[PDB]
Amino acid sequence: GLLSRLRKREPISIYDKIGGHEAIEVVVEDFYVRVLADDQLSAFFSGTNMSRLKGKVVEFFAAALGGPEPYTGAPMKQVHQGRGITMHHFSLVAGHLADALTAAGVPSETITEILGVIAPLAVDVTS
Amino acid sequence: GLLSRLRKREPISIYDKIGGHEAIEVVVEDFYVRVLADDQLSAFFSGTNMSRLKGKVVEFFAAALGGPEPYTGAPMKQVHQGRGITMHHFSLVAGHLADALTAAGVPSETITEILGVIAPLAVDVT
Ligand code: HEM
Ligand code: HEM
Ligand SMILES: [C-]#N
Ligand SMILES: [C-]#N
Ligand code: NA
Repeated sequence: GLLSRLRKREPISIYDKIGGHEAIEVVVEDFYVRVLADDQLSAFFSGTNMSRLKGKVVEFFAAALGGPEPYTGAPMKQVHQGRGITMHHFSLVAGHLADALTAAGVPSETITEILGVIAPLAVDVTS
Repeated sequence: GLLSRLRKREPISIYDKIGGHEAIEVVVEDFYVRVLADDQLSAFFSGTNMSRLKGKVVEFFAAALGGPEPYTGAPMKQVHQGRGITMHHFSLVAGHLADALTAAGVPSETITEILGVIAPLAVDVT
């Protein structure tokens, strides 16, 4: 954990400073409340098992930010290919992520930092 | 609370200045009495959970006035989007808020200061 990494003189990851796996679980749950109540986005998840998705997305986000847990889901490009997702849709999703993070009390400088890991992903996500 | 924040040498916020979460609860309560009695605004709130709206609006105001807790609701543009709210409507709402702050005993200078935090939010709301 964070304690073990500190004794190895490893720098503190984004994962660690926001609160590890438990913090990410709570953010992702609020994230999807937001995304599904947005009628610009809801129709994308019409045939989606949401419990399974939040499972994979907690895994993906935790790995992207420095966590030790493996991502067990499918490649980003493969999943989002041909779903008609534009940059408008990506930006709206990204916006709900920032909103979720803000609501969990994450400092805004750290949120900007997370958006910087996330923004490049649009290349695989969008059409 | 305010006592904790003064021992951390945080300057006094509008939130703590006007009386904290409890004082804003009382203001927002009287605020929507004024809004729902105004014929120019009443119809927007037909079929809305007022209890739930109150909770979110207290949370918003508290955070806009420099309080300790994050706003956890929806952004101002998204929530008010597609509702046809005009500057005339926003101004009536801000006037009702000013009048509730007055009734609560908040000094004129601090209401003016609160309206300076609020007024810019019209870009999003309208
Ligand atoms: C912001 C960057 C994004 C990340 C990090 C992300 C992450 C993920 C992950 C981990 C999965 C699960 C893959 C699997 O099942 O193996 C997934 C699936 C999915 N994504 Fe995203 N995603 C992003 C953006 C978007 C956007 C912008 C949309 C459209 C608005 C979208 C729509 C979907 C849908 C509908 C599924 C599930 C399909 C299904 O199985 O029903 N994603 N995403
Ligand atoms: C003074 C600036 C204003 C602030 C700070 C404000 C704040 C808020 C907040 C926090 C919410 C709830 C967001 C959520 O559910 O997550 C909301 C919703 C709403 N507001 Fe405002 N608002 C303002 C001005 C106005 C104006 C001018 C109108 C119309 C005349 C209006 C009418 C509404 C309506 C109809 C809702 C939706 C309630 C529902 O969920 O059905 N607000 N507002
Ligand atoms: C993926 N949402
Ligand atoms: C909300 N008013
Ligand atoms: Na509409």
